[PDB]
Amino acid sequence: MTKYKYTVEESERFNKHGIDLTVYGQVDPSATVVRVSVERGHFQEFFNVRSSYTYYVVSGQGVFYLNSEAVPAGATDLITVPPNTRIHYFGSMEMVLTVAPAFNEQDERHVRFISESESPY
Ligand SMILES: O=C(O)[C@H]1O[C@@H](n2ccc(=O)[nH]c2=O)[C@H](O)[C@@H]1O
Repeated sequence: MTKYKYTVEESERFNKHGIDLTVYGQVDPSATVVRVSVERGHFQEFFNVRSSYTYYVVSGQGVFYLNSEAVPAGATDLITVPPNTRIHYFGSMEMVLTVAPAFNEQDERHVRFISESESPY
C-alpha cells in the first residue's frame, strides 16, 4: 500500500527556464528530490525564502551564480545553497536536486530573466 518507488516513466517532465526537470512526485514535507538536465543554462535568477537547494552533479561541467558569486561545478561536486540566496547557473550538466523543506513554488521569488547569450556553454 505504501508507495516507495517513483519512476521516470511516471514523472512529470517539462522545460523551465532552459532546464529539463524530472519531478517524480515525491510528497514529504522534509524534502523533495528531482532530476535536472541542463544543456546551456538556467536562464532565470530566483531565490527561495524557505528551502535550501542542494545540487549533486552527476555529470558535466558548469558554473553557479549564488548571490552573484561564481561557483564552478563539475561531476561529483555537491553545491549547497542556503535559503534566501539568489541562484542561477550555466553549463552542460546532469544533476540531482534536493529542496529541503519540500519544494513549494509559493516560496520561490523571480529576480530576473537572463539572456541565452550570457551562457558560455
Ligand atoms: O531549482 C532549480 O534549479 C529549478 O528547478 C525548479 N524546481 C526545482 C525543484 C522542484 O521540485 N521543482 C521545480 O520546479 C526551480 O523552480 C528552478 O527553476
